[PDB]
Amino acid sequence: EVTNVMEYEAIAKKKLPKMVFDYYASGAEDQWTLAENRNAFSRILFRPRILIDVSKIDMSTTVLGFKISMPIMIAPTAMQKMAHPEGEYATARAASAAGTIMTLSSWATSSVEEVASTGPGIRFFQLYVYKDRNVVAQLVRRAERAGFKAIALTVDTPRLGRREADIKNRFVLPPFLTLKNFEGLDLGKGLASYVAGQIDRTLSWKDVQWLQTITSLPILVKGVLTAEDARLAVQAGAAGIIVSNHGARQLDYVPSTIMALEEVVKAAQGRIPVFLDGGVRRGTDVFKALALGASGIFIGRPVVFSLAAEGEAGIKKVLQMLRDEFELTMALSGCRSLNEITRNHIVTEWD
Amino acid sequence: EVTNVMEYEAIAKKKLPKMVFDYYASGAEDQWTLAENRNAFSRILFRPRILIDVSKIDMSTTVLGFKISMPIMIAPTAMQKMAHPEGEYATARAASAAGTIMTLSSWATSSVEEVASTGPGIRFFQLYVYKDRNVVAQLVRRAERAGFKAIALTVDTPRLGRREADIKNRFVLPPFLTLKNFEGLDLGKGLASYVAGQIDRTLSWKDVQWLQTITSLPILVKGVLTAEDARLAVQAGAAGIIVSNHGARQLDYVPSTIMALEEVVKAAQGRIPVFLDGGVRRGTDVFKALALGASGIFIGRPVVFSLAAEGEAGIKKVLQMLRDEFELTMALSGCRSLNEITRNHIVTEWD
Amino acid sequence: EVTNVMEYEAIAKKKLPKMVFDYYASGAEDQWTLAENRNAFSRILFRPRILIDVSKIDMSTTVLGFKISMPIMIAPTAMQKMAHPEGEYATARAASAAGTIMTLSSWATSSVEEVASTGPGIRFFQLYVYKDRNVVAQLVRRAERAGFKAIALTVDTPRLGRREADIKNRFVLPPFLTLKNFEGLDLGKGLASYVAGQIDRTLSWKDVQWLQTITSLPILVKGVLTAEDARLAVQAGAAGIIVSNHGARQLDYVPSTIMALEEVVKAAQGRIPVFLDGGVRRGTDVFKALALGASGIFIGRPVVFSLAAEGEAGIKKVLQMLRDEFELTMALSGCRSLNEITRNHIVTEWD
Amino acid sequence: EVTNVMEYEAIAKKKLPKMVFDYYASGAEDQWTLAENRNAFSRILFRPRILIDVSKIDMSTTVLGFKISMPIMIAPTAMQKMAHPEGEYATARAASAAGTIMTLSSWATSSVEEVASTGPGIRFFQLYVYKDRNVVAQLVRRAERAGFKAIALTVDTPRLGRREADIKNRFVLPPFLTLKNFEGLDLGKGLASYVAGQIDRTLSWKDVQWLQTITSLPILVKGVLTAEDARLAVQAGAAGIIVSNHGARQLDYVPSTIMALEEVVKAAQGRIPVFLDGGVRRGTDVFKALALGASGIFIGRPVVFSLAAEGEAGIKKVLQMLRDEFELTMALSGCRSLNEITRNHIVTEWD
Ligand SMILES: Cc1cc2nc3c(=O)[nH]c(=O)nc-3n(C[C@H](O)[C@H](O)[C@H](O)COP(=O)(O)O)c2cc1C
Ligand SMILES: Cc1cc2nc3c(=O)[nH]c(=O)nc-3n(C[C@H](O)[C@H](O)[C@H](O)COP(=O)(O)O)c2cc1C
Ligand SMILES: Cc1cc2nc3c(=O)[nH]c(=O)nc-3n(C[C@H](O)[C@H](O)[C@H](O)COP(=O)(O)O)c2cc1C
Ligand SMILES: Cc1cc2nc3c(=O)[nH]c(=O)nc-3n(C[C@H](O)[C@H](O)[C@H](O)COP(=O)(O)O)c2cc1C
Repeated sequence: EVTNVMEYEAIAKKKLPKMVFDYYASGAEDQWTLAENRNAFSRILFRPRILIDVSKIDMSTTVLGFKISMPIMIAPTAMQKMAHPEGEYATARAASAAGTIMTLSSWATSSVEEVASTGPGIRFFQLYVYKDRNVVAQLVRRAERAGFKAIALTVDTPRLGRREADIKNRFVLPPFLTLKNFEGLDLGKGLASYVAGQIDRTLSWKDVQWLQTITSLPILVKGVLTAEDARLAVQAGAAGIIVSNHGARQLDYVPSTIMALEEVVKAAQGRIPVFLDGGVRRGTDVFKALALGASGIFIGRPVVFSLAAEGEAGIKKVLQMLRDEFELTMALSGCRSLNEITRNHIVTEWD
Repeated sequence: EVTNVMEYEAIAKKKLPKMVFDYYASGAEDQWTLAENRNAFSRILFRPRILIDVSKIDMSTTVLGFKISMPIMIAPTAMQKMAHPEGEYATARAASAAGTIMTLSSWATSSVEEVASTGPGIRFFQLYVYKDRNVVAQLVRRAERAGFKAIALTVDTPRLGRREADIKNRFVLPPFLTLKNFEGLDLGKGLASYVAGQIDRTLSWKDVQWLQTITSLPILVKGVLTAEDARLAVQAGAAGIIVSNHGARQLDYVPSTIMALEEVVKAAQGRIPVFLDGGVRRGTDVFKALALGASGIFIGRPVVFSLAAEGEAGIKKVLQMLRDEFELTMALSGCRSLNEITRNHIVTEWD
Repeated sequence: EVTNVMEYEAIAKKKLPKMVFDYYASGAEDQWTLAENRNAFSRILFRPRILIDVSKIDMSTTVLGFKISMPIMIAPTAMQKMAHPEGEYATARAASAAGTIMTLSSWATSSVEEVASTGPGIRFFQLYVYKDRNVVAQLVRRAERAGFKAIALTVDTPRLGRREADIKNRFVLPPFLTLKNFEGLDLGKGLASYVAGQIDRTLSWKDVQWLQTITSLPILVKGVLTAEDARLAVQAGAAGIIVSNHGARQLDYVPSTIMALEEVVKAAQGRIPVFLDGGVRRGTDVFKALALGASGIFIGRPVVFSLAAEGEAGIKKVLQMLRDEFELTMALSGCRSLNEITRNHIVTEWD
Repeated sequence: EVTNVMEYEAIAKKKLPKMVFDYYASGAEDQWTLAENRNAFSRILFRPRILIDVSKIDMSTTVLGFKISMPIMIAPTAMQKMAHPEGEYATARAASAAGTIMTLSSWATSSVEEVASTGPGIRFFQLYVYKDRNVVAQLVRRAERAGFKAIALTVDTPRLGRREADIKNRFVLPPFLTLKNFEGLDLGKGLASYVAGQIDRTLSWKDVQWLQTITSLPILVKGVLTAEDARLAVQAGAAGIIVSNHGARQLDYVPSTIMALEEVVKAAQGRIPVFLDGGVRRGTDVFKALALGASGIFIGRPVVFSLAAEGEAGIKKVLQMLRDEFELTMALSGCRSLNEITRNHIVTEWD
């Protein structure tokens, strides 16, 4: 009997082949930030208010115009068909059924349209401004046609972080899986090898402004841990900021997103929504993020680990667990809406 | 040979069935606060005064008018007949013999009158303002008739905390045990299932004020970790405040009651007594609580664990150990009365 | 090959019977302060000065008028003949040979005169102001006749701390050992049982002043962790203060003597010398104590553990190791005398 | 597959004889500072700037006039032929090929000229001002003739630190190895025993000034952890300061060089370059050192451990790994030159 979200990592570690579990579970180098992404939540306590009528909890929120059932969303991860045959189809169905947003990786094993064919649902598309700006365009288009509503642009990955497990595992994408967003596209004449060499080391904020010249979809600038870049993201025309450290997969010894969050929220000055991912496993984590000023969180690994465990039902139970846990956190904190989740409902180390 | 209170948990873990030990030992979720309830005592040091005549130690105190032999009382816990055949009878006899107060859970396996039939003793009755306000009335009445002197109203449990062991253990109350306070009552036509669905998610402070319209017994508002609600408890007409985090069984990542205590004591402004429970195992813990300004502490789990171990004699030895340990702490601190236990006799992390 | 002092504890644990090792090694309750006595040294760093001629290191000091070869002395411990047949004879010979002071416990297995018969040496006598003030007198006399030069009066032990190992081990003094300072004395008509019941719970500072009416020997008030009592010790007529926590054997959760030291040194205002014991195993510990303002340290357990290990040679090597280690600490810190050991040569957590 | 620098320690521990691994791996006493040299890097986080064109990273720097490919250099270590037959030859070839500086120990198993015969390369010579000032002269000369460009004078070793493993291992230099810098020199009529007795306990800053009377080569004063001595090093005529704690091999409980670094950099006031060694294993460590104001770092043990592992190729891969890791740290921090590595790119505990 699985009772918390973290237990799916343990199950996925048993069930998956080492190189796949590692590929997902990996953080950069000595995985300090990966641990810190979890540990830092445990250095924030609650300051609950009691004896408040919490019989009607509303955790529903609006994200870039779209109403969703909870401030708990799915972050993009690569190649989900290594975890489970359905892969991103199951994620889409689960995310649609949960009434929340799913971000799809450009490195997904299922295309935007494949995911869209599972049924209606609000979905964002994770991108890099790759070197081949025509390929970036095609992807964007492909996403717009598939009914995707925003672009989570990765901005902390001019180069890939050193996840040493992969080198030690000789990590190769399995035989019958492809990066389906790049299939059928004009690449200018191995696809994983292609996209890896396509990650652009030269990106500036002008390239974020450029991304806005090829799509009218709101741009979530994804991977901002500093108030300095939080400011620049607003000025660059970002629809929102995801305080992400790429699941601690890029630069290690970068702060946890929870430490980083409040600096970014304040720097954004309410001009745009500030989301978080990295180390959210508990409903208490969701709350803490929101009390620090986040507009909602994404989960990455729990989706792939639970997908690996129980398929769609695994992702269903992760969203449901986080939901129930978060509703209970709200109840036991005295919060009947997300607006009622205030800074005074928590205390951090760094107060 | 058992020499400290904590050793009864180890013995109870060996002796009990997993689901019963867990049921009692459980904290909410990743049991962070459960650990913190103990660990936080170890981040408070003593500042003992020496060469004071400590041959006559008086630890006797008065709690809501009633003289007791020590500021160490028994907190309410559910269904003690899972731990040991005698259950709450043994707790009552032990608490009477120790000359201290016992709080009985509404979820006890023995009724208020059953407990009262063991002999004379000062006893409080733990309650929820359940949805069926008529049932709450009957319980209150039943307690008053049984010679119970106060109501510890639980106020941090509009919904039950997620103690995952129970879900993983498929926790069912054993065959011949019942919640005896609810037996013989008009329930308006499984009792554990009933009372679980009776925990009221809608309670406000008006319902605390309502509890005072059906009993003249002093109301200990139980589960206040904030100065904000400490203030509201005074204004609501509480006879006292128990700084409790429900043995870390409700919201996890709530502060330890020892961190929380001093904020609550100060907020109460001496208008009412402020008690503590959660993580008291040592006489040094009792002292530390008292030096932070508590009027006395309750112990929960040590009672059920020692009951599980050695029956009544186990609870006898827990009270006696805590007593002797606390008398010695007082001696070695230079404190010959509870009034002589001052803030300057300790130092915390947070000074 | 034994290379540090701590290694003698490991050897003594192997070699001794459990109840004897425990008796010595025991701290009070959950042995928090016992650990802290060591750990706290590791939260003080050095601020060494380099390129200073350290070819001539003088660690010689004067303690209550007596010149000694180093600020590293032997603290009193009970019944050393449980550790090794020679017991306190070996300690005396070792302490004489090292040119340092040895404090003898009133609970020693060898009398003051027995110890004195090993040869010349500077020695202090540890006392309690026991209930039978005539017995205290006789002991004092006995010490003066044996050529003992000061009284280390224990002042943190109105009652014995709860060292649980002893209760769990059913700790009895071996058959042919006695408390030899009490042998041949008028006890007013088991000796361990006697002296245990003689520890006086009523002592005030007036009884310290009383001790000064029966001896002209300087009184080291032993067991002061507070500036408040450091002040009172000066006013009471103490020749010095030993910042001791009874090897963490009395009140647990009392601060380490190293945290406590600087508060006591400052409170004493240079009027009297302030010594330390508790958790000194390294020459770096000796330095740190001295830089915090101590006039010298005592070691307790290392003496009995090394005695248990290698007899007199064990205590010889402990003193020699601490010495060499301390000379090297002095060299590598830039300190050629104890006067040159300054506060700026260290940094603590609490600066 | 080796993926980080630390993994070479594990391999060297397997491969080497205990006394050799220990000899190298040893820190002083309880190896607190040795751990701290690593651990302290993990208490400094990054504050990366994103979306900066990092396609052209320049980590090239100038050290005492000499252009080198990176701010990552080789610290001197003794007797490298115990690790691997080639020993310091392999280090020289690797350091030449990496386009960085190698410091050679006076206690090397290969002479300055032997090392110089591997091919061209920028190299410093580590010295003690030994008691026999004529021997120091000869060494200096020997280094100048071998094309060595600076003297790293050790200044934290008036006496050797107590590395207990060596005493426990009965550490002897193997049969056919010698301290080749002392071979062929006029010693005034065992060489390891000789040089050990030659370490001068009397050195002052006047002896640093004296070293400058026998060579015009720039003097790196090596082993300064204090602003006080950082100041004195400038005044003494040092070409630079290496904030080193002798790989935590001298005084234990000395601060990590990373804690110490910023105090020394500020005290030097930009008058001379301030380098660091001790606990650099990651490119992130290199960055952190540089952001604290270091002009470049040296690595000691990784060279001998990787030499022990894979010979020259091992040292090649350590330099290459640190390089690649450091280039990536620079990329992911937004730093395209070492000048662009600023204090604001990190945050420590002690800010
Ligand atoms: C296998 C894998 C691949 C990922 N790929 C990307 C990526 O290409 N771009 C990106 O911005 N983030 C990427 N992420 C980061 C996630 O989008 C998300 O920030 C992270 O998983 C959240 O942390 P969590 O795993 O603790 O929930 C990836 C994460 C994983 C586990
Ligand atoms: C099995 C069990 C059931 C409990 N049930 C309740 C309850 O219904 N209401 C309540 O306010 N507290 C409840 N508590 C909390 C205790 O009253 C008390 O606050 C706690 O046990 C004190 O912490 P300790 O166990 O560390 O002594 C329960 C505790 C246990 C162990
Ligand atoms: C077996 C034993 C008995 C002791 N008895 C006494 C005592 O009767 N009075 C006293 O003041 N201190 C007593 N002490 C404390 C020591 O004098 C000394 O303060 C302590 O051993 C120093 O700490 P260390 O063991 O870490 O060196 C005793 C210590 C031990 C280990
Ligand atoms: C075996 C060995 C011998 C060393 N000998 C010396 C020495 O004679 N003089 C000196 O200044 N530093 C000496 N060091 C310190 C190194 O030069 C350097 O400061 C240290 O290795 C850097 O730390 P790291 O090992 O973590 O890289 C020695 C280090 C080792 C491992």
